Amino acid sequence: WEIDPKDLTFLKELGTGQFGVVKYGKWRGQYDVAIKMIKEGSMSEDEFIEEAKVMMNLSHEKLVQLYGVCTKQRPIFIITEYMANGCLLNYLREMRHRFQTQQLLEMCKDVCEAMEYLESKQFLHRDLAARNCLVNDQGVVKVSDFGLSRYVLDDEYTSSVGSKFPVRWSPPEVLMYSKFSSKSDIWAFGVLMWEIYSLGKMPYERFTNSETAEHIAQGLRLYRPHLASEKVYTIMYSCWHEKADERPTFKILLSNILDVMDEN
Ligand SMILES: Cc1c(NC(=O)c2ccc(C(C)(C)C)cc2)cccc1-c1cc(Nc2ccc(C(=O)N3CCOCC3)cn2)c(=O)n(C)c1
Repeated sequence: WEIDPKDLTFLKELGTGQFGVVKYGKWRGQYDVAIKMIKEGSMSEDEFIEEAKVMMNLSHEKLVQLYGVCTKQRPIFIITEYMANGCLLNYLREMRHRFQTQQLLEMCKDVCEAMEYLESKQFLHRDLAARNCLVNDQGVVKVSDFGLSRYVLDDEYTSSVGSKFPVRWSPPEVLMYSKFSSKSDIWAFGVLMWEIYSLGKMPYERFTNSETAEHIAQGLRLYRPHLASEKVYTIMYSCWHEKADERPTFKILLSNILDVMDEN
């Protein structure tokens, strides 16, 4: 979907991300959207454009939809669904004292439903984390910016020893071999569950990235957050099997989460 930029009305600055400035606006004066203005040199643009239709056809209630692109111009735009409460990481930290544990589990279910859909399309997120989930005006969590890490032009992000690489969300086979798969998204989802139940703490805080890599390679795992029941912790821990083929699928994880909800 090539969106006509004449149909976009820019309204507010939303800050800066890995591709530069993002704005809040409207499409045809009615629909709320976010507009990424892709900073020159920040993205493998020809590669993204050549391959972008698959990402737009990803359609699920728990994904932040990629509505379309503007490519007849410089800089190019990526137009997405707008989420009024911003990223999950900040939402957890700002509302820390108000969450009931049932709401935390509901957040995990939201993300797991999105990831099961992506899994069913054999589409990898590659940077799943609370910072890359967003929250709408009714508290629904949705997964954002799935697949875009592949187009980043930034050595500090693409190198596993770079300061921006998502080391704390990465399984050993990503850290050692750059082997991304459905099972590396599974690992990251476990860390995301830990972020949710810790109410937005940094995983492996006070460890550097390389200390984190060193110690998870030797079997160090994140502790059980106080608000996670043992059943919940068993689910997130199952995502962190050293061997990728011993990790569940998102279909299994979703069944596990629903069973806890039913038992609750
Ligand atoms: C998403 C985003 C970015 N990252 C990126 O592009 C980006 C690019 C690439 C990657 C990888 C390739 C590395 C994976 C990751 C991220 C940067 C900047 C913006 C947004 C953003 C904010 C929204 N939404 C709101 C809404 C409200 C507020 C807010 O200020 N508050 C919330 C309520 O309480 C008061 C304060 C803030 N953001 C919203 O909907 N989308 C769709 C988007």
